[PDB]
Amino acid sequence: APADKPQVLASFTQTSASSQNAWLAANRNQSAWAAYEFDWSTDLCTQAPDNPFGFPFNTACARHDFGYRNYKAAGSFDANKSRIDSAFYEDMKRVCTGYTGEKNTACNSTAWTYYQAVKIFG
Repeated sequence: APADKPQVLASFTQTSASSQNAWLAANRNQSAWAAYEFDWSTDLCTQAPDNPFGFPFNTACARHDFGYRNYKAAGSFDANKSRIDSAFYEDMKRVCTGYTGEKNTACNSTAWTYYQAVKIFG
């Protein structure tokens, strides 16, 4: 892999909107990143808790899978897990800002439940 792989992986796995945006562009253009040999596999939100209101969290789940899978492959998962989990929460919260009133509260509650269901592991 290129010498800056660790730095690229870090840049894709921050809590900021700019990190998410960078990752989303790379996800649309995975082949442009072929040199890096990232694991692009994802189950979307199929292994997450129920989503009874149908909020669109798939891209949030996909970036969380990317952080987990790529840090595991590097041998440094434990040190990075918390940030990756937080980034997932932040990505879901960004979806929720598109709603008001009760649906805002419900979206944030679903986001919290999704986040806690990964935080239980450490």
